[PDB]
Amino acid sequence: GSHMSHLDNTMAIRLLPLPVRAQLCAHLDALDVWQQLATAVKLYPDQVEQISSQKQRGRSASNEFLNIWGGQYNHTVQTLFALFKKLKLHNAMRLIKDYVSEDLHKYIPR
Repeated sequence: GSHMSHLDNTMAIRLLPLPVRAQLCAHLDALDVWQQLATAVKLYPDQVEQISSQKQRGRSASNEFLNIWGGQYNHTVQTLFALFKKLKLHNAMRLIKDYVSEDLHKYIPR
């Protein structure tokens, strides 16, 4: 699954407040699965280097990741949703649900 014809339109990541995204990046950082994100969307190893080195300085790899995948190529929170579905991170989902379309109102508990 890679093609969807983009039959949907969500708020561009560029709009997503960075200071807010830091909450999720920090969270997933503890899971130590940052590499499962970059590779999941297929990225050049040259870009991964910039992230790895940054993490060495008490930082979050996910933070830098978003700065690249969400600033140079631009995207939407839509694709980000189905992304977490990889490791079945129900937590990460509800973490950034108030930012996606209301069409998500179905899986949410109660």
